[PDB]
Amino acid sequence: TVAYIAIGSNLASPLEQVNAALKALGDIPESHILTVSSFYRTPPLGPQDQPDYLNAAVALETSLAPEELLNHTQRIELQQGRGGPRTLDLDIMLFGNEVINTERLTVPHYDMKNRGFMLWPLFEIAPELVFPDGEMLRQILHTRAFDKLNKW
Ligand SMILES: [Cl-]
Ligand SMILES: [Cl-]
Ligand SMILES: [Cl-]
Ligand SMILES: [Mg+2]
Ligand SMILES: [Mg+2]
Ligand SMILES: [Mg+2]
Repeated sequence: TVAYIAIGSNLASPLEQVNAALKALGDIPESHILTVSSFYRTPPLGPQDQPDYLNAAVALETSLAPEELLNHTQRIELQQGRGGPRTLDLDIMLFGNEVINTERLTVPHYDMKNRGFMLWPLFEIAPELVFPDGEMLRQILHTRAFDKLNKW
């Protein structure tokens, strides 16, 4: 089943952690990477001085159940997120065609249609994607205004 996972990091030199998280995703049992997006830059959300955020998206083929995949993403955050919090965020955006509303997991990710830093890398790797409700990703990006984010 093809899962789409968002990756974010707020480090000034995020590549080692991001790359380690990507390697780790590929090494999840019964899973492998399909496609890795470009890495995008987004500005911070508070007034104090801090680095920009890196954001990306990955297509991961997996035979695991969604909650199983969640457990691995949380494991990788703990193992590879050395810098603290926001230094490595892994979020399941979409999982096959499945709609999930459990305790631990909501799929499609509950805010992703509102977040350019999710949708732009996703569109790079899945330009023809259609959401469970029928909305085309391309349409969302052309009807909503989302700043075109630059390459990291
Ligand atoms: Cl690992
Ligand atoms: Cl491990
Ligand atoms: Cl939807
Ligand atoms: Mg593998
Ligand atoms: Mg998260
Ligand atoms: Mg709508």
